Amino acid sequence: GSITVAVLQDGSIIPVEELPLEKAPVVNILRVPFTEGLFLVSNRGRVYWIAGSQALQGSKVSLKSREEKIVGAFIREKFGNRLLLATKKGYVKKIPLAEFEYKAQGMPIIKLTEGDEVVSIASSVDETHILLFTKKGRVARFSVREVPPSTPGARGVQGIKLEKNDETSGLRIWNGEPYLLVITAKGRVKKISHEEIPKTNRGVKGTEVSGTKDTLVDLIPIKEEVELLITTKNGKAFYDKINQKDIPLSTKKSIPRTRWKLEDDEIIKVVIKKSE
Repeated sequence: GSITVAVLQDGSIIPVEELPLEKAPVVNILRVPFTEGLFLVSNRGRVYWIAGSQALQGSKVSLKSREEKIVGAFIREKFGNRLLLATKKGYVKKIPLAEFEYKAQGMPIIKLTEGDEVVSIASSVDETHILLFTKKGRVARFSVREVPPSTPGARGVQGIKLEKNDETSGLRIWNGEPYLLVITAKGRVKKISHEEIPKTNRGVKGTEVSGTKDTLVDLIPIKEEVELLITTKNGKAFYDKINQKDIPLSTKKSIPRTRWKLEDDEIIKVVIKKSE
């Protein structure tokens, strides 16, 4: 069979209908078949995994480091053969799953420079662009081939040159989609053409797109319609369906408008659940 679980930032894995009132924020919600592997990647670049009904009924992975938190989760058998990691300081690494899958709990898969941490992960897709974006709204866009595949001990490569006081927020794969949805932490959104962001080599300063001082939390490619799971600092996890027609076309200069009314709450993760 299968069980649908929430994965939380503290390494908890809990059936979604059994989430308690007091909890760490949600990272993802996944329907996990009992025969498949659920993988968690932390901000320290460490990998954890569980499988089977007993574990899915309730678990908490034993993190290896003080202040470690989970920054992504995926089902192996529903993921690509290469993993991308993005770091706070603007590094990006590409590593085949075969290098680390189903090995010791807590295995490190990226050498992190001083003060750095993994902020996000993605399933790599060949012949696409990486969009690597910052809290203050800069986006570097470059071919996925500029990040060579490597083995666990590698650092990866500099994807974006950060201005002082900025940090990398996340990474997305772009594969032909006409538009991007800019999503800010306070629930504001705008739709822009992908052409607003020129493709360059890696390591550039990037193009300003957010149009606000509010933190840029994601940049969602869209062709006609996406469905998104959105999670927040105060413990929400909600689902929304967005057709590109229902958002006016705005440019990289436009101020994003409120879509989700979240008061003192903030969005921390967006997960693409459907895209057509």
